[PDB]
Amino acid sequence: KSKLPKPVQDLIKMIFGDPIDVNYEKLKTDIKVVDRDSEEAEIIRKYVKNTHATTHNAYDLEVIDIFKIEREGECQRYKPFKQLHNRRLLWHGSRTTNFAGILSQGLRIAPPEAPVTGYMFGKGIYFADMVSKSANYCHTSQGDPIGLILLGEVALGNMYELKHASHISKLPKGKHSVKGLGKTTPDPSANISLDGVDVPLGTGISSGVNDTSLLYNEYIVYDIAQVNLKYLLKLKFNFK
Ligand SMILES: NC(=O)c1cccc2c(O)c(Cc3ccc(-c4nnn[nH]4)c(F)c3)oc12
Repeated sequence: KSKLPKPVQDLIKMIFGDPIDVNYEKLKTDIKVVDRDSEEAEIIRKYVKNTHATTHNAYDLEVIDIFKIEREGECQRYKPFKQLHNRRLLWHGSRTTNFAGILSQGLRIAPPEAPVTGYMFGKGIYFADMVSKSANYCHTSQGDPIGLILLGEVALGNMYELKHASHISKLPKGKHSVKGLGKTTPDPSANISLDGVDVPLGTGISSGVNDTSLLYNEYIVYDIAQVNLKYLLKLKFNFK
């Protein structure tokens, strides 16, 4: 019998399809249930509510559970970046079958042999500031409507801001990350701070950017150490 809280037990069952507690240990990740009544949960629910894109209208999202996560080794790996400016709490979606690998190994860059199709700024680690842009990568359906999504603190520093696909060979001098500029942005006036990290939970507005290939922002880092995975949400997709 498992000694984990029931929501964590259910998460492990979802991730692994060995005893529950043995599978938990394979993830090398501390997993804590976030209290529904907390400041953290209120912020995260608002981020989900406010940043669902008007063009992603096939479904709406219901948050079932929020977990706080701490990967083994993360404290030391992230330390060089924890003092960089412009650290932002951003979305990353993936198929459920990828999460055992993501939690144990962290987010990784696609290897040389994988196609570059789907990556407009080359192989890196990609995030959104609009929940639905990332939720689309969960590849849920009516028949299979529960997905998992991550929130990471991403150390962006000085962003190399681009509007059209470009597989850059190197970051320019002093730049730490790429930001793809979309036509729509969470309203920047509404940014708040959660534990020293910026949370862009404003409702979507026109960015006023013209001559861009993107409907919505995206953020890319090219060093796996620039990512501090912090929350994992279990989402219900309510298809319309
Ligand atoms: N994942 C996100 O939340 C996210 C947020 C913002 C922008 C993007 C963006 O362009 C991608 C790209 C992507 C995702 C998955 C695969 C894949 N291949 N095989 N299995 N999965 C891939 F080839 C490319 O992901 C994004």
